[PDB]
Amino acid sequence: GEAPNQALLRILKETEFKKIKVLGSGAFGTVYKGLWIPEGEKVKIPVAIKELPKANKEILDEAYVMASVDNPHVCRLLGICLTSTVQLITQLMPFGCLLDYVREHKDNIGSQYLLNWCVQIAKGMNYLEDRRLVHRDLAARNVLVKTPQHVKITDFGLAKLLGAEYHAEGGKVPIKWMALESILHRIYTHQSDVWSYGVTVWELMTFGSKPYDGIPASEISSILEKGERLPQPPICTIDVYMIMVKCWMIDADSRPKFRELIIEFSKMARDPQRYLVIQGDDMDDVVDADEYLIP
Ligand SMILES: *CCC(=O)Nc1ccc(OC)c(Nc2cc(-c3[nH]c(CCCO)nc3-c3ccc(F)cc3)ccn2)c1
Repeated sequence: GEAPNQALLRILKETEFKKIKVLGSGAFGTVYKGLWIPEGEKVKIPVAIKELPKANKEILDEAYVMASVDNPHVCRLLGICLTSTVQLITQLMPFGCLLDYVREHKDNIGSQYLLNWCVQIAKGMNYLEDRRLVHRDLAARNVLVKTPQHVKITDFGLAKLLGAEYHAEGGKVPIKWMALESILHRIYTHQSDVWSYGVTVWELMTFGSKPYDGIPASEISSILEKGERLPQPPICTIDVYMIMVKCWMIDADSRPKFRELIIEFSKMARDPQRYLVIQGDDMDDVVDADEYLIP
């Protein structure tokens, strides 16, 4: 009913990290790659730096959330830099986001990886529920790939923190990943995130397809109320597709809880091809951020 948030917000000097290349702009703003070298700490840490005015209130809300999480399947904030622009520094995920990764390696992704990814995404999502945190923007584009065997959830710009059912007021929302009760009444729950988890899994099983492609977002409310959902992907058995359909039920409380999605996909992961049918199944002192722990 209280629980003080004793997370540490580290302030990083601009002379500590060396930007190396621009990763790309769009949606938000500039995202860099670089190395972060703490002064006299004999380490070099590959990092990603974000920036884009008084939008600083929005970027600092994301820094508040990113610094308040600690889970192997959720990207944590390493620190911020308060130079002429406000920078967000996090661990570099070298293989990009999962959406672009699954699109580029279509013909070389096995069932074991697809099922392992859903287990890990469900693990990070169940952790966010333990922190009473509603992501509100779960998608394949917001899942980054550290290694092909290790993914993490990112982008907390819309993440809201509950206590002991959030009502939104802002503008741009991703309609095609949102639960029905969020499109109509702007209600967001941990079960609202489960709906987005189902759409996220559907993205992976279709190897990067766009949900409701060619359908205007204004008609999504009409379609889902009539009982229509996303189609069964070709590679998915009815066992896998039944789980997707369960996350899209009207009653918010049937959508499996994230702890149950961990279990179901775990058991499918120990026999992957029974449930997915796929055709043909100075770099010296560099430390990964996951092995750099500060008290
Ligand atoms: C699919 C979009 C994408 O992010 N692609 C991508 C291409 C190349 C990369 O490195 C080789 C990475 N690594 C990475 C990215 C991010 C990051 N991505 C975004 C855009 C959201 C996509 O919808 N925002 C960030 C970011 C950066 C710094 C922060 F403090 C917080 C968030 C982070 C880490 N590694 C990705």
